[PDB]
This record gives sequence, structure tokens and C-alpha cells, in this order.
Amino acid sequence: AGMFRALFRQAVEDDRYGEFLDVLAEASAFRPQFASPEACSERLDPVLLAGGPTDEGRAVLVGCTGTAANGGPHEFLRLSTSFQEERDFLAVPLPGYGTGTALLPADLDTALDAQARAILRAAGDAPVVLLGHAGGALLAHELAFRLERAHGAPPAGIVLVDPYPPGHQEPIEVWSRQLGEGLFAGELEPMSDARLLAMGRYARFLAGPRPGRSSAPVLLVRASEPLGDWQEERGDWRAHWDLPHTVADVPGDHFTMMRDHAPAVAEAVLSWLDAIE
Amino acid sequence: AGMFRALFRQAVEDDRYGEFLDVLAEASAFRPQFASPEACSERLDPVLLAGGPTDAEGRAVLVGCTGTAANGGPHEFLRLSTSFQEERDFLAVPLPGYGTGGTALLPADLDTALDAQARAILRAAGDAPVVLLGHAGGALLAHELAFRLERAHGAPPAGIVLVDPYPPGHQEPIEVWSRQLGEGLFAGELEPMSDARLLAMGRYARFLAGPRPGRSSAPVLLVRASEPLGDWQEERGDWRAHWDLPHTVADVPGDHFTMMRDHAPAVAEAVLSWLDAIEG
Ligand SMILES: CC[C@H]1OC(=O)[C@H](C)[C@@H](O)[C@@H](C)C[C@@H](C)C(=O)/C=C/[C@H]1C
Ligand SMILES: CC[C@H]1OC(=O)[C@H](C)[C@@H](O)[C@@H](C)C[C@@H](C)C(=O)/C=C/[C@H]1C
Ligand SMILES: [Mg+2]
Repeated sequence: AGMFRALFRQAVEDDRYGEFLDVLAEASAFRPQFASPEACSERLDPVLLAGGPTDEGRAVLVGCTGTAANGGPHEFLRLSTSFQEERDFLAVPLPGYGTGTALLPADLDTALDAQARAILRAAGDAPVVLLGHAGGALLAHELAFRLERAHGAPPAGIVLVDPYPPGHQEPIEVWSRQLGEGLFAGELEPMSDARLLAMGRYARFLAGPRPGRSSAPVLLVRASEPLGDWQEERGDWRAHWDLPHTVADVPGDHFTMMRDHAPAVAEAVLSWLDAIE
Repeated sequence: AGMFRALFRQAVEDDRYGEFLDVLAEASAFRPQFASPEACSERLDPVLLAGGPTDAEGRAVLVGCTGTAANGGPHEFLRLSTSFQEERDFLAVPLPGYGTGGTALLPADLDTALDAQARAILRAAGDAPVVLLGHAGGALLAHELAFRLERAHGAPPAGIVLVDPYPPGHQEPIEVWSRQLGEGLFAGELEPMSDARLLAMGRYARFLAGPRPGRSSAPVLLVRASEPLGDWQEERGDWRAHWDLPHTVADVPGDHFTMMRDHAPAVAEAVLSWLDAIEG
């Protein structure tokens, strides 16, 4: 495949994921960009992956696609099956990953505004609950804040599946080799250099200073098994969010909670939606 | 074809050449390397591009030190070398990291690459004194090689010809003309610059910007372009190439690029006169 993918493979092999991610972020600055939501080069139409029962005003779930360069429309497929007959589940694309390759957002807010527009159109009058996993969880919260601040529309809730926010990401840094190996393992096709640059650009966005906190209630879903080695004395390795409305612990690790154990995540979401409604 | 080449093209358009070179250098860290001269994946056998008179011996041979340009290679000294035919042997030595046959390993550090060049040159030159010659980045490389030959190989060259060098204390013209320098790289493409070769160029650029000993005892011929490559506001000062304490300075027609492209005979003429002066 491409040179960036080859370099990434080597970086992961040499346990230098973080350093390589910084290269991707810097390199992404030289890709053509969109500087306003209207200038976004791709159709961000959310896809309906599960349907709820017939016979307002029940919340609709919106899956916020994560940053993984091997990811895309397949991210929520396993999870979404458990929502069939329970809740409408829409997956929204992350701008800059589409195909000629898509323009990268100039900044995170520009991407979030593009997403917000597409979601509000698709959702209509139904309340929206945003859901994301890992980096996608961080993106879900940032989107929630933007919706509230700039679109007069705070979501009804946010489901954060294994978030590792700034100040709480030591375990994810320590396990970066596993994260990189997971990306290669999860390839259905070679990760394009264009998507690797998108991934770096969003990683850098999510590491920067962000502008405040959503008023929406949060469900924190945590994996129960560590992805890699962790000394007990070094503290809790688990995902974190400040003062969530509800915490749910599920089987599996950072990865397998969304595969093998996706029904457990779905079960936690469904119960919580009933409680907040 | 390749994303690094696409990015480079955009960086040039946006007048961010320097910034992108830094990205190339950082990215190069993740290419497979050679850490000892012997582990070099390429045959650095110099090519004889011109022959001196059969009449030899004790007479200096010229060694062309290939520069860092990603669009470069064996074609670099073809025009210049014709002017040495029947005057001086001219050997062109490849720069490690640019070859194919699969792509070549990058040097771990500059000294490792210089040691690989040094071994190939000494083998090729035999008993003959060596005068190193390089243009632009290749000129900086010629000096670094000369010092290494002296310090690590007991073999200081008889001389060094630096064609239009811009050393670390005098980089402003290269900075001001960076867009023009990048555009020249795409103009000089015989084929699309490979991502592997762009990374090699970034790696060497970083090497050359870093702490370098260390000063060759060999006498220097500084050859300078007489025309500015791009626009230059007069009060910035002197745009011309520079070297500290050269043995002799020669000015030739053309700019940074055309001095070698259109006026290579004038470069050759300067070298031949100086070689006679330092030998006789
Ligand atoms: C050294 C590995 C990095 O972690 C990531 O790349 C995670 C997986 C990703 O979600 C990215 C999108 C998380 C963001 C916030 C980031 O910059 C992370 C930096 C390191 C913790
Ligand atoms: C923005 C232009 C750059 O200059 C080069 O890349 C020149 C052409 C090259 O010889 C390089 C190999 C010269 C070295 C010293 C370098 O790293 C230069 C960096 C910038 C001044
Ligand atoms: Mg001086």
C-alpha cells in the first residue's frame, strides 16, 4: 500500500505509536481542507442501522464514528443488531474519510458543525442520544457541546463507551502498541494514507484545549478487563468521565466490549434510556 | 505518485517547503536503517564518467559527491563531466539511501553513510590523490566526507570543490527562495519523486542542519553563481554562496541551478585551473 501505512507498521513494531501519530498530525496540515461546514466535500447522511418500534417522542441513537483509519460504516454493525425493535440507530460519518479523497476539516468545530447539520436533518423532531466508543466517545461529547452551544440543541443524553479523556489517558498511552496492532488486525483493506492522515489530524484536535462541558446526562460504559499489562500499584486502568449520570460495567476489554460483548453495552444503553425518559 | 509527493507539492504551493522538510525528516525515523557502513544495502561503486590522459600517475582524480535532491541520481554530473574528458578522471559516488532492488536502507547517522562512501571511493581511487566535488547540498556533503576521510580513514583529500554551498550561518537566500527551490525539484523530475527518496532527502537535510564537528584540512575552491535564483531585496545583504576561509574563489555565469545546467563548462574550467595551481 502507501508509504504512511508502511511507516506506521514499523512504528507500531518499534513501540512508537505516539511519535508516529504526531507525524501524521503534522503531515495532515498539507492536505486540502474545508474551512466552513458548507465547504465539506462529502455527504454526511447518517445511515439507519437499526429500527425501533412503530408508534414520538422516543430518543433516537446516533453513533458517532471514531477516528480509526481502518474504520467507517462497519463500526456499529455488531452493536446495532441489539437495538433492532428497540431504538432507531443512526450512524453518522466522520468528515475527511470519504472518497479523489475527502477534504480534511480545518478544525474540529468545522467538522462538528457539518455533522450537526446532517444529524438534525435525519432526526427531525426526535430527541437525540449520542453514542461513541474510545476516540468516538470523546468526539460524541465534543459534538454534544457544539450542538448545545452553536445549534441551540443539546442532545437528550451521551453514551460514552470506554472514554480516556485528557488527564486520564495513561493506560491508553501505555497500551498504544496494542492499539496500533488492533488497527492492522482490524483491516478489511489496507488503511489508506489519506485516512491515516485524517486519523492523525483528529487525534491532535482531541488533544487540544476544548471549550466546555455538555449539560446532557452521561452514561459511562466501562470495559471490565485490561487491554494489556498494568501494575495494580499504578492505579485504576479503567475508562473515566467526571460525575456521570450512570456507570455500567460490561465484560470484555477496550476492544472486545464492542464485538463479543456488544449485547451487554446495548443492554446498558436500553436500561439507561428508559431511566432518563 | 505517492502521498508524500502530493503533500510536498502542496507545501511548495503554500510556501511551506521548510516545514515539510521537517516532516520528511521526522517520518524518515520510521524507515529501515543501516547502523554500520557494512550493513549498507547498496553498491556504492563509483561510476567513471570521464577519463584523463593515459599519460597518471600521482595526479588527482575528481570525485563527484551526489547531492540530496530526491529527483537526483546517476544523471547529476553527466553535463559537467564531459568537460573533464582528456583532463581528469571523474568518478561519481552515489549517496546511500536512494537505491532500489525493494528500497534502500537509510543511514542511521551521517557518519555511517560517509564511511560507506569513503570505503568505495578509496577502493576506486587506489593510489591517486582525491579531490571531492559537490553542488548545493552535495557541496555540504563533500566537505563532511572530506573531514571523515581525514579523521576516520587517515586519508585527507587533496582538495574540495564546493559549488554554490549555503552553510548553516548563511541560509537566508535558500529560505527566501525556498518556493523556487521546491518548484525546481518538480521541474527536474525525470519521473515522479518516490516517497522513499523524499524521505531520504529529509533525513539528509536534518543531518546537515545538525552539529557538525569539524573542519577539513583540505584546501577549498568556492565556486559561486553570478545570478540570483530569485528576487532578493538588496538590504538583506549578499545573496551569494559562502564558505569560511576558502583557498580560492571563482565566479561563474548562471544561477544556483543554471550554473550547472547551462554553464557547466565554466565550472569545469575553474576546477581545472585551480587543480593546476594546487599541484604545480
Ligand atoms: C499514544 C496513543 C494515543 O491514543 C490514541 O491514539 C487514541 C486511541 C485515539 O482515540 C485518539 C483519537 C485520542 C486522542 C485524544 C489523542 O491524541 C491520543 C493520544 C495518545 C493517548
Ligand atoms: C527551506 C529550504 C531548505 O533548504 C534545502 O532544503 C536545501 C535546498 C538543501 O540543500 C538542504 C539539504 C540543506 C540543509 C542544510 C537543510 O536542511 C536546509 C533546510 C532549508 C534551509
Ligand atoms: Mg568568512
